[PDB]
Amino acid sequence: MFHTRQLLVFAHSYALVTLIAEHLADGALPPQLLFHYRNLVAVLRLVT
Amino acid sequence: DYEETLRLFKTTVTSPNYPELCYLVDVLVHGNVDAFLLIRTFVARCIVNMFHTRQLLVFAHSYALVTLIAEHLADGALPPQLLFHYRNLVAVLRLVT
Repeated sequence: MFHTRQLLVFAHSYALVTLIAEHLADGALPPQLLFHYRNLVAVLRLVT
Repeated sequence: DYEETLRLFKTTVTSPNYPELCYLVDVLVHGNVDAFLLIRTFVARCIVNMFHTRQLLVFAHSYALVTLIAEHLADGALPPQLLFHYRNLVAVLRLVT
């Protein structure tokens, strides 16, 4: 989806974003795609 | 100017996906020079793979490993940019002292 439509998906839900940031970091995704979700979690931490 | 290296360092140490065996190698070497020298190729492959697949440089959590990488792993055997990041860590240490 990122390659084709230039948008990251599963961003509509907290649970999927957190799970992707945690469990999908060992590889799989290119590092930038992971870093976007990681930055979203970081934004939540900053607001906290 | 060392801001780039410090930003990479902060990214690494804050990252929750820091690989575990970095702790294992660190606790196994004790910072013993001969022990590290035995495991050169392993740690070099680790740092290169972890940098390419993840935006972080490993073994940054340990002073002994950082200094050993900066000193011994400089004679080729590693892409220059990562070696310079470790050099900049050591140079920051010298500047603050």
